[PDB]
Amino acid sequence: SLFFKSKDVMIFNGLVALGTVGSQELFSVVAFHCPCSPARNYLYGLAAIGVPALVLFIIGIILNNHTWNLVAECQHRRTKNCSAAPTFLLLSSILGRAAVAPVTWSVISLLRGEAYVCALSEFVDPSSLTAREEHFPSAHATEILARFPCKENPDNLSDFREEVSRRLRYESQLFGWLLIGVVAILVFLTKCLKHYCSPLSYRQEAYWAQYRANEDQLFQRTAEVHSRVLAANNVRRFFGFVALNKDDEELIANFPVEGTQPRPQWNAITGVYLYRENQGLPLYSRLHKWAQGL
Amino acid sequence: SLFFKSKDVMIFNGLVALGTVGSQELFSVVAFHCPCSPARNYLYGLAAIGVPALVLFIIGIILNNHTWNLVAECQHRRTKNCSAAPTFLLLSSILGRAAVAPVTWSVISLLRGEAYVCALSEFVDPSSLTAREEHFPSAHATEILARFPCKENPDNLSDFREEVSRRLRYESQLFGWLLIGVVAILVFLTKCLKHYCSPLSYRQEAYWAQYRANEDQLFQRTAEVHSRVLAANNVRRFFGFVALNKDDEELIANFPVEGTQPRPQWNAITGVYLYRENQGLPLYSRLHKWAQGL
Amino acid sequence: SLFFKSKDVMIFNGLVALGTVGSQELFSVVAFHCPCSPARNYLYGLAAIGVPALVLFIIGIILNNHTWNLVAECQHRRTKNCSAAPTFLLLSSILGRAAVAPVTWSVISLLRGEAYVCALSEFVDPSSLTAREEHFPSAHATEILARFPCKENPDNLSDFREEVSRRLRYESQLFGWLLIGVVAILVFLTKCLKHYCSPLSYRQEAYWAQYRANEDQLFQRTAEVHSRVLAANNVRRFFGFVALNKDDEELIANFPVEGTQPRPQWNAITGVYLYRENQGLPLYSRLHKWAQGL
Amino acid sequence: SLFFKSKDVMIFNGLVALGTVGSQELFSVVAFHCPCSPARNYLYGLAAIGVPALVLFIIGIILNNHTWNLVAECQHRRTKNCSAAPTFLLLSSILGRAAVAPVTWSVISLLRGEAYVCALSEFVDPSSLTAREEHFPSAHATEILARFPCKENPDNLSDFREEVSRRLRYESQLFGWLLIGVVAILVFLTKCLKHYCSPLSYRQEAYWAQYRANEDQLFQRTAEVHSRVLAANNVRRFFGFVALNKDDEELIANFPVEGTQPRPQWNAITGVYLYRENQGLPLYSRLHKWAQGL
Amino acid sequence: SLFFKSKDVMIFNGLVALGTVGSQELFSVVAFHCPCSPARNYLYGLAAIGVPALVLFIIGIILNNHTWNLVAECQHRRTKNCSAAPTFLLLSSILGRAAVAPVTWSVISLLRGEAYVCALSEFVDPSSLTAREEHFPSAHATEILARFPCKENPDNLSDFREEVSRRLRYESQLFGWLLIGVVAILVFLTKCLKHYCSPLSYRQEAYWAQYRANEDQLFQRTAEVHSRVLAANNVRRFFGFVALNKDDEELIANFPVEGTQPRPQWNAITGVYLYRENQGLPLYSRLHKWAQGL
Amino acid sequence: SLFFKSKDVMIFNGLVALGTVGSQELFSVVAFHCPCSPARNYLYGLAAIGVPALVLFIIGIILNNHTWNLVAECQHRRTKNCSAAPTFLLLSSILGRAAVAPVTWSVISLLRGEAYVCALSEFVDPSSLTAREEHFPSAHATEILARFPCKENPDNLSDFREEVSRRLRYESQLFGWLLIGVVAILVFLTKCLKHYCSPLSYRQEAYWAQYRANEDQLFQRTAEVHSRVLAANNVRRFFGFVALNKDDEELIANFPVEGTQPRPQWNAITGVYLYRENQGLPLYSRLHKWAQGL
Repeated sequence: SLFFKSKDVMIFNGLVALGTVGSQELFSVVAFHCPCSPARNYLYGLAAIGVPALVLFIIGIILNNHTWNLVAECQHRRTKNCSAAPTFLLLSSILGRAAVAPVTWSVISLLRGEAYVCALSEFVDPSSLTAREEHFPSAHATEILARFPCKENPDNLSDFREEVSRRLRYESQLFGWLLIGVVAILVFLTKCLKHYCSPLSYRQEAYWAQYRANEDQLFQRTAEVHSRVLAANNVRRFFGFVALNKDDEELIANFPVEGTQPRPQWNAITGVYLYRENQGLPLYSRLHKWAQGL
Repeated sequence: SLFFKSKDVMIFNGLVALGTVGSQELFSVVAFHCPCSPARNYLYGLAAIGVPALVLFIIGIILNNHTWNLVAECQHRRTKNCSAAPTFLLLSSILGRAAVAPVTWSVISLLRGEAYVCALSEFVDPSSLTAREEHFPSAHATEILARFPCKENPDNLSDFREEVSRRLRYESQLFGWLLIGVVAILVFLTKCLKHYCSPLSYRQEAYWAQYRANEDQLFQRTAEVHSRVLAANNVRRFFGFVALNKDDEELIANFPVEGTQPRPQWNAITGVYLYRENQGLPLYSRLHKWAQGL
Repeated sequence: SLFFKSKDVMIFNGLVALGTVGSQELFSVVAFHCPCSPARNYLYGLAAIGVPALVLFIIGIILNNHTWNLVAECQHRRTKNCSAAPTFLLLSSILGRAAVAPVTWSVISLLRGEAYVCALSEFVDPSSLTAREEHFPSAHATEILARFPCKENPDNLSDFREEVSRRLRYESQLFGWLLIGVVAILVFLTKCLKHYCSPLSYRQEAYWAQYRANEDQLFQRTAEVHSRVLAANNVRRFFGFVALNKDDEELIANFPVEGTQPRPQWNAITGVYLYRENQGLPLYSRLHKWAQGL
Repeated sequence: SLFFKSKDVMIFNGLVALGTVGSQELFSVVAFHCPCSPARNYLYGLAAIGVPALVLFIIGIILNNHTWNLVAECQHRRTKNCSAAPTFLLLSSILGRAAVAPVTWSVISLLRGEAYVCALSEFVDPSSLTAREEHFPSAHATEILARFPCKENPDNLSDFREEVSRRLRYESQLFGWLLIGVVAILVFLTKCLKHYCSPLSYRQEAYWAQYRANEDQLFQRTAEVHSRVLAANNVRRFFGFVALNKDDEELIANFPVEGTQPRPQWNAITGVYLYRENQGLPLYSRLHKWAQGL
Repeated sequence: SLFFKSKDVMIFNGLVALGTVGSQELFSVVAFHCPCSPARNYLYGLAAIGVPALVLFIIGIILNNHTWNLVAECQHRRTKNCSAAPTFLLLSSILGRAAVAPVTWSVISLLRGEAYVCALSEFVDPSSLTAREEHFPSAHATEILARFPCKENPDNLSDFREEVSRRLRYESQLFGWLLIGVVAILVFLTKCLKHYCSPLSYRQEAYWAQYRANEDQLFQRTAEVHSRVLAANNVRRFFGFVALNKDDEELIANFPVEGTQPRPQWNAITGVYLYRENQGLPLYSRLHKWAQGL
Repeated sequence: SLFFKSKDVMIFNGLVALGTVGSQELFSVVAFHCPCSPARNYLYGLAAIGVPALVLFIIGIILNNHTWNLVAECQHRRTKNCSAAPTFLLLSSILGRAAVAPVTWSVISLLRGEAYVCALSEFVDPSSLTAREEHFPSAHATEILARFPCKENPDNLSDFREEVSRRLRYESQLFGWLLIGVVAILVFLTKCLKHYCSPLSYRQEAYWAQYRANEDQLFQRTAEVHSRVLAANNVRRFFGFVALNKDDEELIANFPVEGTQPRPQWNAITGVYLYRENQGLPLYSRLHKWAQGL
């Protein structure tokens, strides 16, 4: 019922309430708990921020199929068929669509500010503090500094703690805003240099994107159907018949197989594609190049 | 279910409640937290206001397709085919539809007033304050001035703090109203000079806008359909058949392809368009000029 | 779902509640905050009232298409074809339908009274105050006068502050009522002089208004349809076919184009119209005059 | 959805609640705030009552089409074709249907009483007060009298203030009841003198009223339809076709136009009508007289 | 939606709640506020009771069509065609159906009692009071008597005030019950003398009442329809066609007009009717007498 | 919607709540308020009880049609055609069906008891009181007795007041129970003497009652229909046609009239009926006797 409720929603008030309960339970298990101790809390900030960043970056590399297209190119093409510049352009596209989510996580965590007050409480220079009389034993300076983000200052130092909290939350949100700013201008310049340094136009690149979406969707659908009819042929060879549904019996009726496709042909349609043109007409994928090659 | 709920709404009370909860969570992560410290809070006001301004400005440049039409003109036209004046008119249209949203953000943030009291608390001249007895150490003047927007004044200076808060909130809302005023008269004069300095009439310009909307919509639809039938041809060449839906089988029935269109033809229909006329009859796009050119 | 919910409403209790929440958020960002300071609060009253007045006036000029009809007349007619008196009558109609909304805003803001107590607290003569013993340092007269609308008077002067608040709120609501009175009699005399100084009758002017509404609606509809069929012709010339809907395929079936209409013909049907008569029969628009001219 | 909800109501509890909220907001902006000051509060009572009276009177003159019939008679008839007595009878009918609403407003405001206590607090003779010991400085008599309706009397004078409030609220409600009484007997005598001094009977006058309603409704409907078919003819002459709806295509099918009607004919059917009879048979409008005149 | 909701009710709990809110607002503006002052409160009781009585009496005379039948008889019959006795019987019927509502208002106001305690507090003889020790300055007797209905007696005179309130509320409710009693026996004797002094029977008078209801309803319906077809004839003579609905096109199909009916014929069917008989058969209206007269 | 909601009820909880609110408002205006004063409260009890009794008795005489049958018999029969004994039997039937409702009102008011304690507080002998020490000034005896039902006794006499309240409420409820007892045995003996002294049987009297109900219902229905077709004939003679509904057009189709029925025939079927028999067969009404008489 996952695709059913995600496509056609049962009651969205109760759905948002159950999502709030699950978000309460999951955000409780990932809630930031600062170790109010020196040399220990920047390590926790680095772990609890950069590790979900690295996880989301890894996930973005995994789910991108251009990763496996490039790894298949270097795997079976195996002779630098695509050179260092198409490999660099493909890697840039992959790393960008990957680094969407860790940048968004690190920006939200910087605008939250909590990891940065926790990570830099101990590095705050005690002489630079204001709004009270300076009360800092130089032996226990870094420890009572690092104990600030848990609100565990003495009440004699609550004004000092509010000053350090506001200053480091400022530096956190400033780093977060300058990060989302440079990420926005980076996104802008990558789009501009992509449109400027593409050989084909932008309307043809939109047609190419529509082709690649249609071809991957049609290929997954007919690969599922072709594999189902091949499985039905083998199963019928075993038992003498196949228990098919009505739709599956329609599939066996419409689309017959004598056999599947050879491995070099599957290798020919796989890999990274770099926009060839056969006799002036464009080819938009390796499957398209292979189909025109016959 | 995004397009489904956005086109046909499930219960709008619960929808507005879940939108209020998401707005609470997202506006909590972007809430203005003033660093009550000198030389530090105008930098935060500038970041937390001008960076969402720059982000929305960048987004407005990105989503405008006239940006990519102009970049395609300077890319493949490559010889100043459209001169500096059509480039200037196109750039003015792009920068205007971009700067809709940062101007609206900066106006809302100026009418909020919080960024401006935060950014200019430290610049308030202490001798210009009234409604109390003047209590300002000239050594600690700027710091206790800059600590005002957090309501962290001493209670001996609460009247002073209310005076500075009202004065700088006045200057904020005055800047916001004069900004929305000059933006309104700027919008008015750009529309008047566009209508005065267009060669064609305003009813024909409305017809041209309707043509451009119809042509981009029809072109995206038939580019998706043409790419789908080309993908089905390549997929059928691979497997021997295509798993099509009923609508997709209707698309393969109606619209056949022998091949796609060459890259110079895609280049011919792309770029910025400057209203030519072929033999007295008007042409309204590069696609229209190309179709009449055959 | 904007036109759908605006034409057929989902639950109006929740709709009015979400409208109250949005009105709370938007009226919070435009709420009148008086700068209780001399020489500063009438500037804020003038800005926060006359700037939404000027914005609504500009918007009323923009959305009125008679503005662009007059600008097209002076643009391409370019020789005072319509003289100073038809230009004056058209400008009067435009400025009236524009100044509906700033007059309504300034009347609501005057009947609210808050901008006027804020703007004229400092100009109240201190000797003219009653209902208490006169307590005004002549050095700090204007400042403690201007601090009245924030309810920031001393408690020794609360009776004085209530007296000035009631007097200036009186002058505000009196100005608002005399404004809506002179606007009502102005509306009455403009309607009477329009009906007295029109050459044609009032039933024929009602027929003319119905014609202009029907002609603009029919012209926008068939301009959208004609542009869609022209776009489909160009798109079919590009790809070989068009992905049309069923309704769009009906439109291509019914209404063919060979070509669009020339620019002087579009110029002929555009501009301001001043009720000509061809051979005794009336013509009600430039499109009607152009169609009879063939 | 205005005509849809006004003709077929969505939930009337929520509708009455949203009407109560809008009535709270609009009646808050027009709420009577008495300036408790002499020579100032009768001016406010006169403004805040007689100005909505004058506005509703102006609106009643505007929306009455007999106003424009009479102005068209004096405009193009231009020689006193209808004499001073039909002009006086028509003006009496117009001013009566206009003065329905200001009389109802002034009666509701007099029965409210608040404008009258506010307007006449200062004119109350201080020696005529009872129910307490007379405590009135003759220098500050009128001011402390005029400050009564805000309940701003001293507590030594609360009995005096209740006495003046009850006496002037009596005179207010007495004026309101005598006003609605003389308006009722005025309505009665106007109806009686209309029925006594009409030349035709009252059943024929009811038939005449039904004719005028049917003729104005049928004329507006067929003027909209005739203007729509004329607009479609001009639009088809421009583009080559018209994008009509199904109902509009039925209208072009049923009702053709060759041309519209001349301006003297439109003048002939417009104006005030005074019940002629052609050869003993009655004529009930200028359109009826014109149609029989052919 | 007035006739729709009045004929088929939307939710009657919310309808009764909105009626209670409107009754709260309208009964607040007409609530009895006694002027606790001598020579002033009986004038207010007389106004606030006898003026809604006179208004409802006037309204009952207006809405009764026998009023206009009698005024048409004395208008165009103009020679005492119906004598003083049929005029007296018709006037008695009119004044009775008129005086239904003021009698009901004055009875409800007398049983409320508030107008009578207010109107006669000052006339209560102070020596006739009991249940306390007599405490009345003979100078201030009438004023402290007249101040009783506002509960503004001294607490030394609260027993006196309760005694006068109960005595005058007794005389109020006694007057109200004797009024509704004599009105009931008046209604009974008018019905008995009507049935005794009618020339025709009571079953025939019930048939006559059913005829008059059917004839007025059928006459209003066919007068509306006949006026609509005459209006359509004149409108078609103007434009060339009429925009009719489907029902209206059925009306033009079924019922044609060549012309309307002359004014003496309309005079013949109008007026008061006094039961003639033509050749032994009864005639039940002037329309029936006119139709038999042909 | 009165007959619609009374025949098919909208929600009966809200209906009973609105009936409770209307009963609160109407029973508040008729609530018993005892004048606690001697020689004054029995007059109020007599008015407030016997006047609704007399009103309901008058209403029961009015709505009974046998009243008008008897008045028509003495009117046009005019010679004692029905003698003193049928007149006495008819009058007994009329006065009984009339006096259903005043007896029920006076019984409910006697069982309420409030009118009787109020009416007889002053007549209670002061020496007959018990349960306390006798405290009655013989000068102020009757007044302090009559002030008992308002609970306005002194607290020294609260036991005396409870004793008189219980004794007179006893005499009230005893009078009410003996009244409903003698009314029940009166109803029983009237039914027994009616069945014993009727000439015809009780099954035939039940058939006669069913005949009279069917004949009055059928006569009212066909009198309405016959009057409607006569009205349509006269209306068609006026205008040339009648605007009939579909049901009314069916009525004109089915039932034609040439003329109505003469006045002596209407007199023949009206009056009181005393069970004649024509040639041994029974006649059950004057209409039946008249129809057999032809």
